[PDB]
Amino acid sequence: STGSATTTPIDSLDDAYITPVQIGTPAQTLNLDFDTGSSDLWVFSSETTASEVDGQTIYTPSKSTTAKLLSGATWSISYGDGSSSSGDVYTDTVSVGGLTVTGQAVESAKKVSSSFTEDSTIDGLLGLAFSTLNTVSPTQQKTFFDNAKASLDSPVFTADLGYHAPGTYNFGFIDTTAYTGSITYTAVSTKQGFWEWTSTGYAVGSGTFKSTSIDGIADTGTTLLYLPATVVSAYWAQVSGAKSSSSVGGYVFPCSATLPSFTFGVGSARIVIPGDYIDFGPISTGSSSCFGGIQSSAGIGINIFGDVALKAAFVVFNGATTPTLGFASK
Ligand SMILES: NCc1ccc(C(F)(F)F)cc1
Repeated sequence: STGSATTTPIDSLDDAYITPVQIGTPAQTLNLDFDTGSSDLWVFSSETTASEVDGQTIYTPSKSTTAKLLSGATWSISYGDGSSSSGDVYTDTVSVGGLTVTGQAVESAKKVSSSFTEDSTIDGLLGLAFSTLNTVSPTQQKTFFDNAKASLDSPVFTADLGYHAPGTYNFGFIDTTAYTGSITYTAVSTKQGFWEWTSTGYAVGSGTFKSTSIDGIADTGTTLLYLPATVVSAYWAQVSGAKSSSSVGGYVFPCSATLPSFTFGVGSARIVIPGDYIDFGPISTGSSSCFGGIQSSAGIGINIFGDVALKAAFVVFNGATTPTLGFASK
């Protein structure tokens, strides 16, 4: 079997991407943020604290003939940005673009932090990292991908994110019409539960490529590209007037600038991120200071190949017994 669903940016900056997911019987369609950096499928629901719901579509397990309470199970998660959510768990039928998993753990939110409440477009998250990161206690649960894997034609999913445009998540197959050239595959470490790999280097604009190992994760659930301070300083030093601002929380640059591209290595292959992908617009409405799409990973403890990097490529998340990541230009 296979699945194919369209993913759409939530706003004019590609702050996050939402993909429709059918849950329960009859179907309840929720727009979830597919996140390769976490492993919990959680939704806003009829159990979410009323004051923490602002325009989201909620899952109501009582209206689903296939919903079953996963007795005694709870979940609690905190993300890298400081956001968090927690609640209880149901099992129900979940379909993504025609691909169905029966008995999938659907984590119902009882509480969500302010960032989730304020994002009216995001009805929940669908985790796609390794199931070892799942927060369900006392019985850890599998991701939608882990549960579907044995039914898939190929044990893979692909992310093809758009730049200010819709894109696609495919499960179980590689769409050979969605990329140019060949897909370069690279080794993955599952030791920290992420799609963790090692980039072979970088170039800034038309500069010479620097061969250097950069360990990091392929994370669809992170907006920006977070790399070592040395790399990030080298990039921003090419933009007149750019600087790191502690009051803003990162590198900013004059909105009047035309940004250089950023190239990252995948083995002997190269993925070029166009300069326009690195512009996140004014820091505040009407400001002439713009926020950079390449930021330092210094306070994080891990480099993150977020949407800024992933949307420049067709990306294969290969969940075979030896997991790998594939990158192709498009
Ligand atoms: N990295 C996971 C994640 C996804 C979305 C959000 C936000 F912005 F919607 F709250 C925060 C964190």
